[PDB]
Parts: sequence; C-alpha cells; structure tokens
Amino acid sequence: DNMASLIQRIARQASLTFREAPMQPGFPENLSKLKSLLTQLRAEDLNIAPRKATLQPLPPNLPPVTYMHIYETDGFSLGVFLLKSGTSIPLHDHPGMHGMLKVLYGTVRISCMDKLDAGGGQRPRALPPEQQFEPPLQPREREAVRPGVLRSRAEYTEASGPCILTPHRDNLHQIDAVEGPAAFLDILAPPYDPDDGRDCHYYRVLEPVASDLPREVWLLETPQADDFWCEGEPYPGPKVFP
Ligand SMILES: [Fe+3]
Repeated sequence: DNMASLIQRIARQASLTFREAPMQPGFPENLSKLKSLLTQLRAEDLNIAPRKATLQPLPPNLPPVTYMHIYETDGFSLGVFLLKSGTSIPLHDHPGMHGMLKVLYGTVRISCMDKLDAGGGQRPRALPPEQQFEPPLQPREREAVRPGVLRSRAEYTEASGPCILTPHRDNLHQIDAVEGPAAFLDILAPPYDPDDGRDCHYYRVLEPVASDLPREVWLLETPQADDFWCEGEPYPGPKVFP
C-alpha cells in the first residue's frame, strides 16, 4: 500500500479527466471515476476541522466566504470555499465549464438553474411588455432579461454525493449555508479567466406580480453584490505535487 493522499489522487484524476495500447479511459469514464474519488473526501482528509457558528453579526470588514487554493492547471482549478453562518454564494454561472463540488462540513442549500438555450431545443422568449416586477425594471434592464428554469433546490451535506454541473445543465447555482457554517471542495474546468473572457456572472431571479420545481423564471444579470466577496486563507491539507 503505497497510496498518495486522497487530494493528490483527486488532482491527478481531474488532470486526466479535463486535460494507445491498451486504450485508456475516455471522458465519461474519467468523470465517473473523479466523482467516485470525490465521494470519499472528508474534511479531515484536508486537515480542515468543522467550524461552528459565530454569534456576532458579520460586519462589512469581514468576508462572508473564504477560499483555500489547492491546485490549478489550465485544465482545472481545485479549491475549498468556506461559508460563514447565514451567508451565501449568490446566484452565478460557469460559462462553458464543467464543475463538481463536495460538501466537507455543514449543510448547504444549492439552487440549480439554467438559462433557456435554443441549442437545447428550447425557444427562449423575449420579456413581454405587459408583465412587471417588484421592484420595477428600468427599460434597458427589460431588454436584458433572459428566460431560465429553476430546476432544483435541495440541501446537501458531507454525506450527499457530489453535485455536478455541465456547460448546459445546472450551469447556474446559488449556495446558501444552512443553520451554520459550511464548506465545500469545488472543481471547475476550465478555470475561470476574467482576463480572457470567461467570467463568473451573477444573476437575480425576478419577482413578478405554485412553488413546484422545475418552473420557468426570468433572470437578470447583475454586478457582484456590494457585500459579497471571498478572500483567501491558508490551505492546511496535504500538498498537491508538484
Ligand atoms: Fe459555482
């Protein structure tokens, strides 16, 4: 038994997944193997202890979420996001990216959405002039409204399987920490690159004047929220080599 750390094995397999005799795995098989490794991942595998709620309100001085960088190549990024109590990663997309996440401690509510896409056989409609929202929309925001669907809204814990998204399915999500702090490992491929036109866009669901899922919604892109930001903090777990 000469095994590497689980995080090193996760990183290797992500590298093979997202990048003659005998034939080595294809992408579906490699993705399924990656997901099998992520199912085994515990917070203790990363030397991260669970965090319990702090009682003081979160002042503007402090970030609601922190990030621990683990590894990245041009194929994928590998990190941990740690959410304080009562905080959220607001609704955002992953343009042309695959993603996999695994809760390490706590509980999160993940709301999974998609913009309606004519490449998927949908026929996205323009926002009709009649319907209105609270708050009302400025005219040019009306022109930017895009139809979407809210697919699911479930709670995940470290006992749940990994949450997977693709470039065209569950590509938008919001992550709420439920009843205390929470953390999750995230794999994204390719990584974001704000300087090469692959950005994290934020969105809001419009409130127009049945709670059943799935349901159609209207989505409006929005700037990163004033009070949402995510600063780094030291990663304490095993190093990914080199
Ligand atoms: Fe995300």
